[PDB]
Amino acid sequence: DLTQHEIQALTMKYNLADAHTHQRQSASQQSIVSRLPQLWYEAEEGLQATYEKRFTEAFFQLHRQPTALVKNKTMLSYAASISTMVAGMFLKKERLAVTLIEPCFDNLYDVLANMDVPLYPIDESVFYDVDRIYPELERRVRTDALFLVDPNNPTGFSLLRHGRKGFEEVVRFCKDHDKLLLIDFCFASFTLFEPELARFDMYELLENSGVRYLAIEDTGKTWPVQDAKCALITASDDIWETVYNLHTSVLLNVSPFVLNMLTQYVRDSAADRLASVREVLTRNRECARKTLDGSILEYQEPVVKVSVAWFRVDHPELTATDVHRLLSADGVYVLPGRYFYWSEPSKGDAYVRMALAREPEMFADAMALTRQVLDRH
Amino acid sequence: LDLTQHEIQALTMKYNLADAHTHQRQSASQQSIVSRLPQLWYEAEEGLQATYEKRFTEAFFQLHRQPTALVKNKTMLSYAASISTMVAGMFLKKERLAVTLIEPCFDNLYDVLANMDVPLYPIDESVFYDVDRIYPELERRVRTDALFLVDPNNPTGFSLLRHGRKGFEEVVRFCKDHDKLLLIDFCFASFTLFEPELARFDMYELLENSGVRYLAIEDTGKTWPVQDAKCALITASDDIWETVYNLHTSVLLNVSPFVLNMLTQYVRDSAADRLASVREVLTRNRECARKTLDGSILEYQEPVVKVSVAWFRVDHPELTATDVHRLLSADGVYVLPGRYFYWSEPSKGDAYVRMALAREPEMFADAMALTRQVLDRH
Ligand SMILES: N=C(N)NC[C@@H](O)CC(=O)C(=O)O
Ligand SMILES: N=C(N)NC[C@@H](O)CC(=O)C(=O)O
Repeated sequence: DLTQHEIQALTMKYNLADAHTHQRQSASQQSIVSRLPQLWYEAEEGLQATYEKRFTEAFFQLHRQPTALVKNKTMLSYAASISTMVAGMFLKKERLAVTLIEPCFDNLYDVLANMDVPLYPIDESVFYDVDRIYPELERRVRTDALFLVDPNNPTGFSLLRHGRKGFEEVVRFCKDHDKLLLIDFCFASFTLFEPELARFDMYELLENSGVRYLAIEDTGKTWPVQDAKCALITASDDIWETVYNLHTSVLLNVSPFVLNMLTQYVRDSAADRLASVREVLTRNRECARKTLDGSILEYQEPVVKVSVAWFRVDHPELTATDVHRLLSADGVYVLPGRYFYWSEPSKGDAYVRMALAREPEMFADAMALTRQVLDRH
Repeated sequence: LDLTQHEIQALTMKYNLADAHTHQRQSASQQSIVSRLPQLWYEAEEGLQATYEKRFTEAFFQLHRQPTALVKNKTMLSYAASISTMVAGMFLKKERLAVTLIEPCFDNLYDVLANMDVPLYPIDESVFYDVDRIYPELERRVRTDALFLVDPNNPTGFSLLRHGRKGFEEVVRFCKDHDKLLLIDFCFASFTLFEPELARFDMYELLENSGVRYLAIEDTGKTWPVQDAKCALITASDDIWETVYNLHTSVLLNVSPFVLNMLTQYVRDSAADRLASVREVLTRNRECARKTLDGSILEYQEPVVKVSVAWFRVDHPELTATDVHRLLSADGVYVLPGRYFYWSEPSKGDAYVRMALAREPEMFADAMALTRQVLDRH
């Protein structure tokens, strides 16, 4: 019940629970907000397909996925969880069991379980050594589908630490062994413009390999758009028609006004190479790291500079549940890790997640209070 | 293929009379809301999410005159009525419930539940025409443990409100007596508001008092010209509320507080003008369609409720709705053939055509003139 813990924090003093964006608008993003009336009238007079096309083009240009634009088969929905429910309907129709990454944000588990998809965990550590990925998958993936989250939420882990080879090994395994490969790329924006970690064209690999796949992309966790957002799903050619028919039963269209607005955010971030996103996260990440260094919350350095920070509880008795209780009694709301080890929540009582997509002044105040609370125990 | 895919193609066309989504422009007071979008954005950044949920829900159920829903204060918000329907689908599957679903109805209601592997069986709308036959007809025909109605119905505009309170009271009596889950899609209910005889009564008072197990879905997207930046509402009976709450929270944490803030302005604006700016556009186009097609091969089917779609019967010896759709689209006018509204037996829909009325009157009048010109050739 992550969302329910995030519902409570949304009312609270220092909400560091949900990863939704709550930083304010940059100077140039304020120029988008100021033009919302113009963007409204544009969408009212133009064609729906125009705003879909321009959003999809801007998005995959920023993310440097040109193969996705050549194939031109991506479908848009209100949110990544909606795209996930479309994938869930496909998994249920094919009666497939899923091997799902663990840890991962629990709402992925919850939505798939709620559509009665069988779920079996595979630990993130199977991906740490590039030359062991394939034999580890051969041992441990004993279902017809494999569902990854890359970069991962909450750890920031990514196969991109291995260049192309990590993903190539996963795709090799799934092709060789007739596995459907599902990948949630919602955190992939945080790799962009990184000298070593910037995502390559994933769709070139997925298409060239001929693997059966479903790939989900997102805007909501990248930009401060107050959850007025859009997610994207792309399927391999062999299942595209089935998935298309499932998708059209859910919605006809995303708001062309929202799409028009989102396109401006994407273009704005192309212009500043995502600086207004990255700099806010870096300031809060550094503040958390320096504030909590040496405390019972042991910072877990992520592969990718994602919008959440992950900590191990380094104490002989206290759990993450204890830590969450103590911090919330003083008005600071974090998430216990239980909410991420969906197959075995007690494993998550060793970890805590904090959201970084926050105004830095509020975040710094929350960090000062957090260390003061922790220092009493 | 489904009606939504027909609507994707029509959305690329000038005379799109297919999707029921709102495509009329803004009223003068609605252009004021548009001018405040920057302030509505910054307000939602500074305020609490729960504040915008509460203010929206209050405005919505004040306009719809559903005070019981505000007392219970257990309604959950989602991106769209189909998303609320998928939450209902998750509950139906968890409880092994099959659904007796109204026919005709817009096909994605059938399709999305079928795509969730919910077993579905039709019940014809005519079961509800005679108030004193509703209960015995349901006893003889409903052989599932859930019953899913759409009221007012899409595409016919039919409503149990023709019977005052008694039609809904008989449906609820049946479902309570026989331990059935009652699901009701109220997305068209705004079109009853301020009607002297048809204005919806407080449905949640009846649902709560009866003790019936229920899921009730409400919508904004079909009412206001908000370019599908919208919100739907679902309310569950107390005995299933906790299960449904947990299902709902797996789908989304929150609707955009910016969108909620904006929608609240539209709801308040329509309270101030008694939905005049919505009703007048539909009236202008409904009357244009009726006058243009009177005596034509498209026979207007008068609805109980003045909903945002018009329903026509094909009155011709040989031509079907499929033929009419092809003939009109060949000349640039896109309507929906009735086939898919009869989701259990599409051949029954080959005698019907649906036209969307939530359109700019000038475009709609030009579409009607072109439609008449095509039909005048057969
Ligand atoms: N699959 C979906 N949700 N299609 C859009 C739906 O709004 C169309 C509709 O219901 C109508 O045109 O009356
Ligand atoms: N069931 C859903 N969709 N909850 C909201 C989700 O955005 C929260 C989340 O995934 C995170 O905070 O990382």
